[PDB]
Amino acid sequence: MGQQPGKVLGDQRRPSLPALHFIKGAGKRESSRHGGPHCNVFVEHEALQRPVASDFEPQGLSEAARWNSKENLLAGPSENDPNLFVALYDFVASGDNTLSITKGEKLRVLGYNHNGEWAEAQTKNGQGWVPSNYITPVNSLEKHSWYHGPVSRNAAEYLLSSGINGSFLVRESESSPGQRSISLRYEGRVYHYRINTASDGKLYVSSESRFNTLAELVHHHSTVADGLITTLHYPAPKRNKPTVYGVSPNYDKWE
Repeated sequence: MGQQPGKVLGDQRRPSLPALHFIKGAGKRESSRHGGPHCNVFVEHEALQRPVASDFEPQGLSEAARWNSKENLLAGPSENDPNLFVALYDFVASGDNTLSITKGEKLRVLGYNHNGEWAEAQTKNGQGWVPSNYITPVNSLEKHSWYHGPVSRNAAEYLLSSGINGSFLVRESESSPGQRSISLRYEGRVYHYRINTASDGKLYVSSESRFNTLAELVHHHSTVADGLITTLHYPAPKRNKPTVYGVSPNYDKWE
């Protein structure tokens, strides 16, 4: 049973809902007690928290061809807080298994399902599974030009095709929690490699290296020799050109 080879999920407001096959029963609890201001213009203070990955249980499903490109509705971050999401659409809880969310509400996502079925979220309204079609990250690492969140191979390689030698993208899979990929362009050549996620949620591309944060994964791989054809030099940009800079001149000190 559970047959649906037909092309569900089309490019439209209020997209379809996947079937409830996987019901957690309870899930996790106690993520973080914090929200944020609903100002459309605001920047970050510190790093945006994605440490040892909370999203586990991975399945590399054969992704077909979701041919569409609407704009990433990234509002903005928080001070130093975990990856906060927001509902782009309203969704009433169809049961205890699902969470009632509304457009404009800041959501806390504990993880995704292995089949990319639903996404286990938690809000003021309680806790339950919500559709990834109705949500987007805002206080994620995605607001940085290096990370571009849960995307298709098409969307990734599209943005990277605008890049040049030493260009990279760090991203995760839509239908698989914990499965992440980096995409390099070097000499005009586009090649992709998998971020392997250990049992606890630690990230690593190479056998010689182990990372507790994706921030340290990207930093290390931005500077190291470690099985990189090229070090992560600069990322492939967002469709809308952003303006961020920084130098911070090195003043040496031995002892």
